Amino acid sequence: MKVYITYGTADFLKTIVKKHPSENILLMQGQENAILIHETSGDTVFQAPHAYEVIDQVGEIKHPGFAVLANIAVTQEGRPLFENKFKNRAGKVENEPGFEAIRVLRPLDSDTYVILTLWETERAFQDWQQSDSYSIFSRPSYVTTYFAV
Ligand code: HEM
Repeated sequence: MKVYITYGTADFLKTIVKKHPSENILLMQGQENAILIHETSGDTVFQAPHAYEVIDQVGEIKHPGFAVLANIAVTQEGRPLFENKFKNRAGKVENEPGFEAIRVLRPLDSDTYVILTLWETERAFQDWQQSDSYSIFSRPSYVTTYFAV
């Protein structure tokens, strides 16, 4: 129900994972830095996290091979319209082979919504992206990807 994200060197982020073994904290490696993703109903364990509310979810955050974040900046005025489109989402992605999980994350510390998808492999995501299933913006959207460590 909340998701906290933080960024930094994998070496630094690993210390947080090990400090909190009873929390489900997922570490993945990206090009610029590594990421921790912590889903919980409780409080953050990160210094100055990015905090999000979960507005749609399918699947468990476990040991995915690949993660993709669509980072979509939405104006304050556009938020109601943007969020309400998710009730109308096709609902196909969660049925594609190699899919593990999706979170649609409402940002509480910025304007940048995250559509987080977790996949068994990078190929599973590539197959989805090539398939049939798949102003209110403050700046252009961008995608970040991360791999299992
Ligand atoms: C290119 C990176 C993107 C990825 C990986 C991505 C991923 C997704 C996923 C997984 C869904 C759910 C599909 C389903 O329910 O079957 C979705 C739907 C949606 N996406 Fe994206 N998306 C991206 C870009 C964007 C951008 C730039 C926007 C800006 C508006 C956007 C707006 C939406 C909206 C409003 C929905 C709700 C369903 C719909 O109306 O199509 N997406 N997207």
